Amino acid sequence: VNSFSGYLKLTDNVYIKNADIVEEAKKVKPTVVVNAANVYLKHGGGVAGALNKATNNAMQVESDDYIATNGPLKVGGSCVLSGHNLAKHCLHVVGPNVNKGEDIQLLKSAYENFNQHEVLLAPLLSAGIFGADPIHSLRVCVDTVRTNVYLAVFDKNLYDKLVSSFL
Ligand SMILES: O=C(c1cn[nH]c(=O)c1)N1CC[C@@](CF)(C(=O)O)C1
Repeated sequence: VNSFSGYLKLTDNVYIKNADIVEEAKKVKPTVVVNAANVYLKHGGGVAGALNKATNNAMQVESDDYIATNGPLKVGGSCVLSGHNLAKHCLHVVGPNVNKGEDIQLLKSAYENFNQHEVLLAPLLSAGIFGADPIHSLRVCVDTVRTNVYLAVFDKNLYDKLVSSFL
């Protein structure tokens, strides 16, 4: 038993809700919140900008130190950093950004990072400003992640489309 509430169960291990991931994280304090990161951990917009804003820019400060030490992430890769006031940990995961021409097949590699964590609150990778089809992203998620994932979808309209079209 865990503290996630109001989720629709899609599969044995994948759950989905129309929610703002920032507010969801603030209430649940999950062990892991996933950020839709880029390789530079520049949290300007989308989910990343919103999560970082909710940390009063502490996520960005920590991220800049991480990059200065380690260099950029790989597309499809991840790193674990602090969850600040939102979660114990933040798993920064880099999905491919279609608006940069990145290979969509890397989306499966990105979701594989979730399997290193037993339970996660997450957005749909490569959705939103990353330019992928959220329905494809949901399919890859279900077919790749084996751990328990609670997906927050900010847009009510997209949420309804994702549920109604789910196979
Ligand atoms: O991750 C986010 C997000 C969350 N909060 N603020 C943001 O700008 C972006 N996504 C993924 C797809 C999205 C709609 F395009 C949705 O979830 O409905 C937005």
